Amino acid sequence: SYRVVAYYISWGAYGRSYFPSDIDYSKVTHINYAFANIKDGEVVVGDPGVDDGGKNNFTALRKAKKAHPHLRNLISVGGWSWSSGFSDAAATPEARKRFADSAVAFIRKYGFDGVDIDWEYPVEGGAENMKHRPEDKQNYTLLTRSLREALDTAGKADGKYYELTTAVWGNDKFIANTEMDKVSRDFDFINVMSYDFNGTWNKFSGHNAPFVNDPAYDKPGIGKTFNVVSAVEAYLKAGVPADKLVVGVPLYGYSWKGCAAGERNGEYQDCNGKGRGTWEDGNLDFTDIEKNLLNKKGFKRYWNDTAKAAYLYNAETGEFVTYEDPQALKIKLDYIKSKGLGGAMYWEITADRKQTLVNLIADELLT
Repeated sequence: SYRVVAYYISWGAYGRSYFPSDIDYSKVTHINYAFANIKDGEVVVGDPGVDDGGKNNFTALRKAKKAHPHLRNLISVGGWSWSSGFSDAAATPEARKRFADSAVAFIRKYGFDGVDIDWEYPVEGGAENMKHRPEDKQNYTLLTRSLREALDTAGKADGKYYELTTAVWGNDKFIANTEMDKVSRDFDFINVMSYDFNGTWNKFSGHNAPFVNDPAYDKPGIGKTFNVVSAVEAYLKAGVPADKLVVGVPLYGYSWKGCAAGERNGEYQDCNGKGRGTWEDGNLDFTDIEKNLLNKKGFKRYWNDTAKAAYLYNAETGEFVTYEDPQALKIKLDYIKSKGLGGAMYWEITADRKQTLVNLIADELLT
């Protein structure tokens, strides 16, 4: 009944030394490969050093498909850094056909089973380099339609079914800026990025993925919809069918340093910038939290029983960590089942080497 959609990051094949051969494919239904880029209106190889050459991640994913007939591998196009080409690609029938034909050509040449559209984000939002136009709201629908038609035609030619999915913002601005009731019919499933609700863009601490609204969290401009249940309910109301709605989970955490304790052990407090990270300041792999911080080395675990979220606080350094604890993740997996949702998605599989969260998701949703 349930999907388990794991993002694999191409750059895992650098210093992380986590290759597709390292994935336990028994723990997933789908791998989304992050990412393909857009160049001159076409889907292109994101990183020739690790994708179709060099470390040859694509070869490794095709090997995995042969070893695991259940497995479906999708190419994720865009993401935070590489979304700047979508607005142009979507804007005219000619641009949409050029884009869609390039997506089909890509999955045929590299052995993928479909396309995940990670457009961050239509109309407004995204990276400093991001490009938008008001017409994105309707053009997201039209680009999706062009892709679905091209993939239908190619699948009939190829004797295969090709999937078409999307990653959608946890922020309900995305719903205001799209037609989820019109476009849902062309996506096999919709990966809700029900995380990144709080982070070091705020000078104060908070939870990356609180389950429900905590009214005790009353910092400027951060309202009552920045939580998993609000995001799920918003997409259902917008016309995403429950069975297509896949709930995103983070396998990373965010950290701040120099957070005041207040009377909440550092929670919702003013801080002094990013805390320690794994591969960059302020961003921790679950592996690192689990090995080095979780009730370890002056970091103490606390549980917010309103938000249903765990955090770590080091009173000596004022470092605050938001991360996905098994206690929170079990609540989310029960919620998926209760609401008849499409399963779970996670960013990203390299960040949990002991498969603590990976195994809980697989145990609860697969059988």
